[PDB]
Amino acid sequence: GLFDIVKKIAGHIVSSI
Amino acid sequence: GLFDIVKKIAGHIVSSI
Amino acid sequence: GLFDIVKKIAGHIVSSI
Amino acid sequence: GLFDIVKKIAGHIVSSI
Amino acid sequence: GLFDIVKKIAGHIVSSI
Amino acid sequence: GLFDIVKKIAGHIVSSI
Amino acid sequence: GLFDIVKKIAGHIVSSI
Amino acid sequence: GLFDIVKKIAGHIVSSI
Amino acid sequence: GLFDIVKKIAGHIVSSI
Amino acid sequence: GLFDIVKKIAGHIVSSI
Amino acid sequence: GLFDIVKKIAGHIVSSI
Amino acid sequence: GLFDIVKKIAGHIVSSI
Amino acid sequence: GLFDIVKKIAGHIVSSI
Amino acid sequence: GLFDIVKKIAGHIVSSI
Amino acid sequence: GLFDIVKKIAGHIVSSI
Amino acid sequence: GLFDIVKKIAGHIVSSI
Amino acid sequence: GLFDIVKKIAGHIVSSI
Amino acid sequence: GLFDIVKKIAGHIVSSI
Repeated sequence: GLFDIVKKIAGHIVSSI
Repeated sequence: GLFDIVKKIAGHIVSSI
Repeated sequence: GLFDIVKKIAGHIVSSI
Repeated sequence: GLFDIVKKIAGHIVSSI
Repeated sequence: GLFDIVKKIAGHIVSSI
Repeated sequence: GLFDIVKKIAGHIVSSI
Repeated sequence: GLFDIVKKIAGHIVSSI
Repeated sequence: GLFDIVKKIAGHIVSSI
Repeated sequence: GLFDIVKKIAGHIVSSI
Repeated sequence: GLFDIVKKIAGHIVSSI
Repeated sequence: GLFDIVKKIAGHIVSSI
Repeated sequence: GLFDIVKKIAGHIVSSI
Repeated sequence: GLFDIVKKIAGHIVSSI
Repeated sequence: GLFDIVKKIAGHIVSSI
Repeated sequence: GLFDIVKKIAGHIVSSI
Repeated sequence: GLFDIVKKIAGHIVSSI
Repeated sequence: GLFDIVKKIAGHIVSSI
Repeated sequence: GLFDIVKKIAGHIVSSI
């Protein structure tokens, strides 16, 4: 079992829940 | 089992739930 | 079992819950 | 549910942008 | 639920941006 | 639930930005 | 509406025996 | 609304026996 | 609303026996 | 305008929401 | 305007919300 | 405007919220 | 009774009972 | 009774009972 | 009774009962 | 890597969720 | 790596959540 | 690495959450 997760973001306004 | 997930985003406004 | 998680962000305003 | 990625949502949502 | 990534949400949400 | 990453949310949320 | 009866439910609801 | 009855529920609700 | 009855619940609620 | 509302429940075991 | 509201519940075991 | 509200519950065991 | 009412609403998203 | 009422509302998101 | 009322509201997000 | 899981339920009325 | 898990429930009325 | 877990419940009315 192995997970390799990459999440890259960029922006003037960044929102998330 | 192996996961290789890449998520790249860019924008003036970025929203997500 | 192994997890390799990388989360990189950049922005003028960054919000999260 | 083994070795699995799960994302769920349930309700009343409202998004403006 | 073994070796698993879980994200859940349940309710009344409101997002402005 | 073993070897697992869990994130949960439940309620009334309001986000302005 | 002036004279009203309002009743709302929103989310993950369970009723078990 | 002027004369009202309001009743709201929002979230993860459980009723078990 | 002027004459009102308001009743709200929001969160993780449990009722068990 | 009258509102005549009646709810009745009976049983050895009851779960209500 | 009258509101005549009645709720009745009876049982050996009860769970209510 | 009158509000005539009545709630009655009876049982060997009760859980209420 | 006598009811004289005026309502003006403006918005991207609107909900009215 | 006599009711004289005025309401003005403005916003990206609005909820009114 | 006699009711004379005025309401003015402005905002990105609004909730009114 | 070895795992042994046993889950066992017995009754007149049963609910698994 | 070795694991042993046992879960065992018995009754007239049962609820697992 | 070795683990032994035992969970055991018995009764007329049972709730596991």
